[PDB]
Amino acid sequence: SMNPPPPETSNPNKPKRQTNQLQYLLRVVLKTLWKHQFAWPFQQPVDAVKLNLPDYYKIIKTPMDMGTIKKRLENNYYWNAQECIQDFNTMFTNCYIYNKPGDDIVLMAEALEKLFLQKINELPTEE
Ligand SMILES: Oc1ccc(-c2nc(-c3ccc(F)cc3)c(-c3ccncc3)[nH]2)cc1
Repeated sequence: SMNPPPPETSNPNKPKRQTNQLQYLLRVVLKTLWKHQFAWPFQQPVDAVKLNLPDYYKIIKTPMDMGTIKKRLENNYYWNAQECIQDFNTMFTNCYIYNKPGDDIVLMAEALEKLFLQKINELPTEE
């Protein structure tokens, strides 16, 4: 059926702060993942209509994607790094839930998650 609206990316009513971890998440983690050879399916919300997947949003009730995460970081939407990391993890998990293990799209997600985890391991300590 129809796509839902994309996740909220800006909220004037919620506090804002810049931290070294959040900057790293934007300038390193997001940047690197975005440029990855397998990033394309994950750079925008799943368009279930265009991809002909009418059951996608019947199955996935917490959608997330890197386009959304980019905007969230840009808009200082997150208060802490964990909130952003959760969004990434949600993105991967959604793919794994919706698709079969071994599907090309799943292997692509797994490769991106591997890179993600490497970058998260080098998350600077909160100064
Ligand atoms: O949580 C999820 C679930 C599914 C997908 C997804 N599947 C697909 C997809 C899977 C199989 C297929 F035949 C054609 C297209 C894509 C996709 C592929 C190429 N270009 C743009 C999008 N993305 C992405 C994230």
